[PDB]
Amino acid sequence: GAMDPQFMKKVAVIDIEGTLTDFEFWREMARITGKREIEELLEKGLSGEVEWLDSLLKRVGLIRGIDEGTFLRTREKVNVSPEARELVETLREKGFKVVLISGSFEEVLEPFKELGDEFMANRAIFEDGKFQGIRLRFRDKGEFLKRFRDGFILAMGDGYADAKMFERADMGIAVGREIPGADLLVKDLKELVDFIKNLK
Amino acid sequence: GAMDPQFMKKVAVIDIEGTLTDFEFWREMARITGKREIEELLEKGLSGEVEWLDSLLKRVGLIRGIDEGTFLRTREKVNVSPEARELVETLREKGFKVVLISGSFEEVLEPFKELGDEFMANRAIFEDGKFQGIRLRFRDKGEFLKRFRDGFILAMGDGYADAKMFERADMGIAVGREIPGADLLVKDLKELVDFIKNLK
Amino acid sequence: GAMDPQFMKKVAVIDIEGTLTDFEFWREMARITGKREIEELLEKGLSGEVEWLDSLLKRVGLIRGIDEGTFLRTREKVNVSPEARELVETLREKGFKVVLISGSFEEVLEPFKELGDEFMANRAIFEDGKFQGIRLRFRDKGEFLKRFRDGFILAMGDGYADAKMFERADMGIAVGREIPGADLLVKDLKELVDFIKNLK
Amino acid sequence: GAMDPQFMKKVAVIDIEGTLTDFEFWREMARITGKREIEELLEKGLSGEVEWLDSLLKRVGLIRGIDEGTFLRTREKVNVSPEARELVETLREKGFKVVLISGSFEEVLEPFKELGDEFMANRAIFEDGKFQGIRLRFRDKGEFLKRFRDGFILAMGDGYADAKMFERADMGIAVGREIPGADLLVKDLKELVDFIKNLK
Amino acid sequence: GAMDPQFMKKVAVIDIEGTLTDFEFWREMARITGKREIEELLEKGLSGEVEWLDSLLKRVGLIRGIDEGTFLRTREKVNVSPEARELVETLREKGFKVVLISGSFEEVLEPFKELGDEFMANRAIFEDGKFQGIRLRFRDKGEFLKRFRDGFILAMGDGYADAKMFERADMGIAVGREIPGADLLVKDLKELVDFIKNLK
Amino acid sequence: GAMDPQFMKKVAVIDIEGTLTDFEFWREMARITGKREIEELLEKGLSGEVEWLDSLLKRVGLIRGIDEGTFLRTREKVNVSPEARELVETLREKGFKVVLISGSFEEVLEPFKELGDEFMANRAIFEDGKFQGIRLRFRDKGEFLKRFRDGFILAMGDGYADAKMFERADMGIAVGREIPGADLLVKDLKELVDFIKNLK
Amino acid sequence: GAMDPQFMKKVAVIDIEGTLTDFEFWREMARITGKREIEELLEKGLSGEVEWLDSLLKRVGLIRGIDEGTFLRTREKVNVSPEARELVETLREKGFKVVLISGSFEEVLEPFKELGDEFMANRAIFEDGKFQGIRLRFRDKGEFLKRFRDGFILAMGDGYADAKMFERADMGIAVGREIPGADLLVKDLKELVDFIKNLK
Amino acid sequence: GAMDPQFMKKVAVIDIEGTLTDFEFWREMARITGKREIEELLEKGLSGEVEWLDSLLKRVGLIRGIDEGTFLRTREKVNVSPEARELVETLREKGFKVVLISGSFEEVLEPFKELGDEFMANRAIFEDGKFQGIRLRFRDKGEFLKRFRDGFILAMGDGYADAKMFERADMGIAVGREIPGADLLVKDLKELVDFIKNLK
Repeated sequence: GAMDPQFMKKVAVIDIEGTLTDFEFWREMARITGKREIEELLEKGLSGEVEWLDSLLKRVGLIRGIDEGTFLRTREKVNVSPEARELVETLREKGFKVVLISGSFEEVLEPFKELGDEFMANRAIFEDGKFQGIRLRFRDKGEFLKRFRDGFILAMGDGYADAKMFERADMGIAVGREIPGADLLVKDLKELVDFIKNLK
Repeated sequence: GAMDPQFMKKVAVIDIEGTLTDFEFWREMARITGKREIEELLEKGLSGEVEWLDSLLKRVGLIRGIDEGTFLRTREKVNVSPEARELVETLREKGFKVVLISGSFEEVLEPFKELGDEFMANRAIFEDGKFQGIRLRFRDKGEFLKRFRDGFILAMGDGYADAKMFERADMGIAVGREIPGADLLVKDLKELVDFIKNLK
Repeated sequence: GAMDPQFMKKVAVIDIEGTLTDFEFWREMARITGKREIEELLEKGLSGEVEWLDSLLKRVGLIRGIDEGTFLRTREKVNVSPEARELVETLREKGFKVVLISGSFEEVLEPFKELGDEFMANRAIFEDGKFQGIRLRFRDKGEFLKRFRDGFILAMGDGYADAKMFERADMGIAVGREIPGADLLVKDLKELVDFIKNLK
Repeated sequence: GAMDPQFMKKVAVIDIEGTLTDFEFWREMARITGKREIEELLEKGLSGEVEWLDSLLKRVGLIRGIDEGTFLRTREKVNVSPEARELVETLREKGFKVVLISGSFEEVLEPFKELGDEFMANRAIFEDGKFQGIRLRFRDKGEFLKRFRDGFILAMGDGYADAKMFERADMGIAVGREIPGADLLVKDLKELVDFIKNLK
Repeated sequence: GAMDPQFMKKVAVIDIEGTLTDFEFWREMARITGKREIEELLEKGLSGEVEWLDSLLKRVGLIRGIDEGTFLRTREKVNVSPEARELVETLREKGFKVVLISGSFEEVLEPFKELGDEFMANRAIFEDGKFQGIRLRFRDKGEFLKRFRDGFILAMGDGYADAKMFERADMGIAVGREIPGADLLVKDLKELVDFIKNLK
Repeated sequence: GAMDPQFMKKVAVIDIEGTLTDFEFWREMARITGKREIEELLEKGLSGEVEWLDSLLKRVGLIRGIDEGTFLRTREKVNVSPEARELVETLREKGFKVVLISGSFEEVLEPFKELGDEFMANRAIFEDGKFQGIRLRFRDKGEFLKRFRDGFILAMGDGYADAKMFERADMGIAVGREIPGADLLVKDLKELVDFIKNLK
Repeated sequence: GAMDPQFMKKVAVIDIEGTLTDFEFWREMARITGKREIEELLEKGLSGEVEWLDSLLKRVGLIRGIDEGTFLRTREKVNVSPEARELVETLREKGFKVVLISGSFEEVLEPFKELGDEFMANRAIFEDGKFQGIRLRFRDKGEFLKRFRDGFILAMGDGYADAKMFERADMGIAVGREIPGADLLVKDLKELVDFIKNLK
Repeated sequence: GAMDPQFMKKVAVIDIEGTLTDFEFWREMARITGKREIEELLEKGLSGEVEWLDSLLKRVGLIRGIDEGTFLRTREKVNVSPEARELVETLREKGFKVVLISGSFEEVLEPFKELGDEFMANRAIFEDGKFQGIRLRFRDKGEFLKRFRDGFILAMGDGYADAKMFERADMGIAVGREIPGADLLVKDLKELVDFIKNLK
């Protein structure tokens, strides 16, 4: 093994939210701050009632001023299940290069940061120990996927993904709930790993 | 293994001539027909003295009228060495999709036809048991490589390949004699297989 | 005829199933194995009730364990009718380059392998004499057609083709039943041959 | 022949000057007018000593004021030889669509106007029965060839053609004297027709 | 006027049928042959009830065998009205390069062949003095317009034009009756000429 | 004249420096400050001895701190000669859309700002009445010309222009001294105006 | 600040009408001239009942002959509010390059001409002191935005903007009333400035 | 600061080696292992005597078997100087998005991993506690830069960069020694920081 030509490998992109974990940062924030307008805005954003970015920025503005420590504290509710680790490792076995993405913060989703071969999520701005706003590191997941316009993509996602993300993938798989653009539907992380281990 | 997603695999393209076999069809024809103008034209074509296609068509016109049986007879001088088979099988192990190409005829290079996952060479036209001309199935090897413009390509070739073929590859490897565009140089099929087994 | 410039020729792409043969591998398998869920999944898949790939992989999973010999035997129900041969030979007369495609297996559809100038279908995986799964050699037929994006395409297909395959062709012809995107509709292979002989 | 799908055919483009005719309009004007600066400028333009357009516009300005009729008489020196007609008709038989182009005037090259399937050359401006200037209908022959960028191109040309025109062709043939970009070299129109008749 | 840089000029494309003439070739043939299926098919093709090409080829097959002379006689019902000539000449005045196109035959629309700076229509096949079929010189008018993909286009058309032709134009003008894609609606050729004479 | 369709017009691009004015801002500043390193750097930048941007920024740093008033006073040495105005107005007459560009400052080249239909140059930074640096509004003139990638371009330039600017133009004209890429050479503004007045 | 690399900055494009000013030139002309058909046509054009260009040219034709001075007085109703100036200056502070665009006339919108870094609107034709017609300087706002296809775009617009303009933007913001394609909706210029100030 | 639109920011790409650190991993390894063939291969590779990848893989093969711990220990000679930190933080001030790249290992260059906004380098393969080979995560730095083809790029690099990396950047800055393609040359990191603080 004088070489692993990683750059020539096909890419497995996993949207972390709702595929590797049930944790939903904005619902947790809605609980913590008692502001149900946050979770209402989430619901509106997922249901396509309002434009995604609008809901996101409104929510971001809502939790503004929150303590840094309280914020990072939510990391403890995020966990790399052994099923998730199995999925990633299996994908590597089955010849893929694993890329994990999320709309949420890297600071919250830190356990996954070194799990896959590449990791991208948005970030948080902290002035004087208090939350100020969000660093939007990518426009959306579809646009982000343009980084691999030069290769092939197997995409796995849940209710935080959408058609645009899958219209970039060569093979698209939705988890739990159906998504326009996805080729297959599995019911849960289990079914998904069972599928992935049925490869090559 | 409910699925081998072959279409998402990176592609290993091998130019058969001078990498998997020492057989040179046109030199054999030059010997058989005693026309040294054929081999002279070959030499001129490789050395870039004359434009490749011109030399090729002149040679094609030179062996015109040759017997069908005599023609196909040269197949017996073509052999799938165990080193070659090892190379292909190893490439498949090391995650590639193997594509074999040649400027010569499929009818002569028939043993390799089912070796790799894809096979392309030019063909022969036979009217009344006599050789009439050539079916040019592709313009050149670089242009042919546009079939995989959507993925990555490791290219291995010898003196019948050129810069244009390698300018398409992400990683290019020349065998025996140096080629502009190639990233590496191995000395022989042995060294090449040794390299390939040092992968992933 | 010192040269046939096959690569400059316009391309006639034929979806084998339902144009060159009445044979439907999955229905046949439904008969052999008595698993009617196979033919039900096929029916659902064609009607777009379920996503094509999902139903397909389900069907593959249903026939898992079938004997290799029994599987390859299904080839015996596949035959190159003289009408098909006439169609292909006519297309060659009318200046086309014939490319045969199918979503089904090369192992079953082998008689057609040498009929056209190029042949592509998916393949079968056989571990320990028993059938394990499917090698998907192309993403779909439309995507496959990108191999000839540098020229023109006349596409002929039946119910295993769809809009995506035809939105690539410059001229599209549907066989038997109408397909969104197709320019013309013929009723069967005969009428299609009558059409093709009417060219130039 | 209920249909000729002409638009799907590969394109044979012939640069008229030095391939179908010995006629060189500018040398003729140089003789007619006794201005040898015209033929000198032509020589300079062909040899690439000075920019083509500079020489062309200089020559146009040189013959300015010339009589319309006197101008058009040069047509009488133009003849569609039976060899040329044979070339075109053979190309048609060998499946091509014929496009004739020239840098010179349509008014002079009128006999060729209906020979091929498409015809393009520059034109002449005539106000009050006298030659005023030139209507430049295409930038150059390479740029012109972009009209068929959606298909394949066999290009045949002589010393009024150049690299840019042939860098567009899939197959390039030079007539009489070799040109960078051309794939083949023939010695004359006869040899070229002999070549074309060795096709399919 | 040492130069008219025609190739740099913006292009004014006129769909001849129903803009420069009230003549409708297919209705005329329908009258001549008393076959109302021809005119019914015309109506169906325009209304998009059946695919355009299907209806067209049906009509071509319907009129098959008609006498050559009878066919060409229809030219006599086509006339370059002075209003049309005014339109074209004005367009040249207003800085345009005029290109005339139609789906009908050049043999019929001959008066228009030298009217504009470029002319394209489909053509007719005549074997042994009898009409055999049609040479389709372009796929459609929209596709045809790609010959000018490198510049700007003002497109004018009537009920034989459609949306695809106009989605290529930078400015689209409908005549008589509204068409999806067009920017403007004029009532007749007069109104259009008045519009064009109001330019620059 | 209900409309001037300016956006459909072909574009005439004039590099102001050395075409519309003999004024050279950097030489003037070099005289003013007695720093000959400025003019030496100008010479070096034009001759390609050192990279253009390097020399430019060196000059900018050289002149740093200069008084705002002293800087803008140089406007008084710039004049819209009546020949220049004639050129532009003629270009509009001859169907062009005139765009003026320069590497120098808008603040200096102000008379030209409303001359053509579009105007672009770089600008100056002034903090507390003293010159601080340069706002580079375009990367280079060639890159700038991409704003008109959708149409045609006649480009005219002098010794402050270069090849990259002209490889974008469909027709390029050099003034005074020859530049790689240009099609023509004129000797002065007069000759150029005479050329332009010889159009259409 | 020896350098401002302005060309590398992301672009903030503001559609002036309904974002920076309440001024609606066509309503103003409708009032001035008592032709209510003007404001009716405006309403129809905005609501997409009739094609934008049709309505625009109809309106232009409606106010034809109007006095130049009377026309320009409408400028006096135009004011660069301090909120607007604040918006632009903030955008500059938040790292953007500001481009102001409008469908209306530069002559009316002169106060805004030097506000942003780049300014584009359509223009007016005035022969003999009287309004004749309109110079259309861009096809539409979407097409205009192609000038910055090489970078990123934040677009802010109101009811004179549309989907095409926002489908070009990476981030779209509608002002006052929601527009398909826009990502966010603010209620007024104030809210928008408050948003912009929450950046970086 | 409710939002930082990082994705719309222009990108500053820094090749770490020879810009942010004097550390040269292969030379260090040459010291530790006393194998001077390593440093000889490096020298040959930089000078382009041998193809980069060939020399690289040779070097990898030389250091095969080295202890994992000893390898990772080399990190101790890598340190984020305060000048580097100043550069990155300044780039962020000056509106850039900082992307750190290297051909070397993440394991050695770990201190820089969290310095910029994005970090990419190649990795190490460790089987049974001993070093086996290299994971090539990108083809080369130029190819890597295609991740930001949708925006602008300021590239800073040293002797581990080359022309291909700079022919992608809109503005290129070389450090220490001149590189073909670079626009500017600085002598060391200090002068570069002095340059960067001079922006906007």
